[PDB]
Amino acid sequence: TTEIHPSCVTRQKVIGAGEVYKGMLKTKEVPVAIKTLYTEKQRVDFLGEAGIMGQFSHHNIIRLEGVISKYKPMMIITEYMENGALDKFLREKDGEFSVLQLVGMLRGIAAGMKYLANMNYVHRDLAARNILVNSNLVCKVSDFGLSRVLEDDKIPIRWTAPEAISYRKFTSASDVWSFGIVMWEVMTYGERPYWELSNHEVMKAINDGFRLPTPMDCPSAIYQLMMQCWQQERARRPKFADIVSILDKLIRAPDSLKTLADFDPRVSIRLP
Ligand SMILES: COc1cc(-c2cnc3nc2NCCCNS(=O)(=O)c2cccc(c2)N3)ccc1F
Repeated sequence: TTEIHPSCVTRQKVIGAGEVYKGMLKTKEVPVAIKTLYTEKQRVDFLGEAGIMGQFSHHNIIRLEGVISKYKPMMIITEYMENGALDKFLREKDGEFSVLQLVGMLRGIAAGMKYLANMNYVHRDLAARNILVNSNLVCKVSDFGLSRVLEDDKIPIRWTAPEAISYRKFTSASDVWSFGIVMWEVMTYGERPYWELSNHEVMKAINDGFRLPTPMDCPSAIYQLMMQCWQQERARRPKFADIVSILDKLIRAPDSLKTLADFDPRVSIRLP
C-alpha cells in the first residue's frame, strides 16, 4: 500500500458508520472515501482489509488509494463511489433503469467476483449491501472486512449457500450462490430475499427444493442463470467465468433479454 500523509487528506461528510467519510485527497484534489479506526486483532483486521484491497487491481473491485498507518487514528483511503451501496441505491431508484442496464451491473459484479475467485479469495459475504455504484453505473465489490461470522452461528443466512451453513464450507461456489441472490436483488430493485420468512423457514424451504420466485418482468435467460447459481450440488453451479460469458452474450444480443420468464405461482396467489 501507499502510505499517505494526513496533510493530504480532508474529511468532509460522514457517509457510513469507526466511520466512513467523503473527503478530498491532495497528493489537483480528488474525492475519496476515508475509513477511520483498538486491539492488536482490530489493527491486524483493519490493516488486513487494506492489504487485501491493495493486492487487487480490477475495474469491478474497489480501488485503494492508500493508508494512514504511521499516525493515529489509522485510516483507509479508497476511491469515492458516488452512488453508494447497491441495495439502498436500487431501493431509492425503483424502476429507473433499463433491463440492459441492470444486466450490465450484474456483469460487472460477476467480473469482479471472477477475479477474486481466480485470485483464491472467497468473499463469504457477497450481497447488494457490499457492492458500491459509481457515476458510470459501475458496480464494484467493496467490503473486505475480515472479522466475519455467520448470523446465529455479520453474515446473513439467507444470502449463504447451504453447504456454508450446514458444514462451514465457504468456497467460490458458495459465493456463486450468493451472486444468484444478488442477481435477484438487482432484478427486483432491492427486494429483501424471502421477505419475512424466518432464517429456519428459509433453510427448510431451500432444503425442500424451493427457490426465490421469478422477479417481475425478468428475462427468462436471467432467471435461468440465477436458478443455476442455486443448485444444491456445487458442481452444477456455473463458475463466475461462465456467468461473465453468459451475461456478455446477452448484452451483445440485447433482444435475447426481451423473452420474459412467467409469473411464479407464489406471486399469482398474492395478487387480487
Ligand atoms: C474508505 O474505505 C472504504 C470506503 C468505501 C466506500 C466508498 N464510497 C462510498 N461509500 C463507501 N462506504 C460506505 C458505504 C455505505 N454508505 S452509503 O451507501 O450511504 C454511501 C452514500 C454515498 C456514497 C458512498 C456511500 N460512497 C468502500 C470500501 C472501503 F473500504
